[PDB]
Amino acid sequence: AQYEDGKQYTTLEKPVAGAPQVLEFFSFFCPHCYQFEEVLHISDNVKKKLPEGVKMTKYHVNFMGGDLGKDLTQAWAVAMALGVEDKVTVPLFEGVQKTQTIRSASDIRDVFINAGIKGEEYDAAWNSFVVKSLVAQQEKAAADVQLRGVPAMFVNGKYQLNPQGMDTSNMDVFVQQYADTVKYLSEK
Amino acid sequence: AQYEDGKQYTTLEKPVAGAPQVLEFFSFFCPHCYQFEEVLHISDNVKKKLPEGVKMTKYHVNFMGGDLGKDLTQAWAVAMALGVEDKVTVPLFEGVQKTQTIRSASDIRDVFINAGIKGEEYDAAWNSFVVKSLVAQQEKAAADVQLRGVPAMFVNGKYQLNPQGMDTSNMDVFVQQYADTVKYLSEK
Repeated sequence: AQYEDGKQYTTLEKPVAGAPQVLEFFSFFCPHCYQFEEVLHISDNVKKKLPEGVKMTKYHVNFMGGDLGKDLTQAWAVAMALGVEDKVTVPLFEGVQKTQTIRSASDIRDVFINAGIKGEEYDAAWNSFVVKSLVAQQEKAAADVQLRGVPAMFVNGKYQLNPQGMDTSNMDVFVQQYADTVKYLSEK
Repeated sequence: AQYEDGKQYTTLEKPVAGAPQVLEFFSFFCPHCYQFEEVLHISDNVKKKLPEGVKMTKYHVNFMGGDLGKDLTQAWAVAMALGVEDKVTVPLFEGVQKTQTIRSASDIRDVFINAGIKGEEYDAAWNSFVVKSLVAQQEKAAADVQLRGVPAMFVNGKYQLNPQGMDTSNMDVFVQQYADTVKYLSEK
């Protein structure tokens, strides 16, 4: 409905150049990101309200989970390259945070194999040039907006969402407000 | 020379007389504290490696979260007086960091009642002087060590763990390295 800069969103002094239309950052170690995905379905609700020709991009960050977070960023690149994001997102969140079955990189491989991906294919993707590019692209994107925390969502590389300034008293209302704000800004 | 001052631990320039053997400080607002607790299980692992008769004390701090921060230090004192720590640690961490449904002192009270503590029993403890002394004790302890950040762990009032000098590629190895250092310092 009604939008106020500094309230439901903020503006970047340095508006990132070829930033994706809608860009989301997260970490598999991030508790609130897990809430966003499994309970609220923030990305799905945003997607439903996005106008024609607006795509969403989701990137993983290295700054949580120490050395393992970096491997998770590479595994996220593999998921995108193989297009199995929807098959592995929740299993990876659960593996790191719930069942705690992911304690090293080898455990990540097992999640993919369990989803029906051949190990040879995973290993080849992992060491691919497409994947090294995706990894660098992800790290660059985070650098560009000087990201310091997750979850985070940016629109046109110009605006940053601010759930802090949104009505969180009712979660169904909150989710729609977040989606409407993304829509409002994308057409701005 | 396998364990060095400045490496896996630091020696207090001002030792603390009568300080608990193993003293840990945390905050429900602190992110690495959520990691340390819910994913790494640092306390449990450290506990599993201590000699007999070596007791562990965990205290909450005031310096994060402002108003709610102090309310949580009082709530922790209530958990300690009632002996329900294991019942509320997880929902408090999740309430504050994952769902972000903990916004006032009544929200904290809801977690306890949901955990099985009777309202009358919680309210009585909340207002007690026993809880007041427990709050003072936590504050005095942070002051004795000039605590400026969390998570933190001190041994024999003389040393402070320094997890910065340990590999994080494997969580299990990190956890055992941390636990072995504590054991070492406790018998040092």
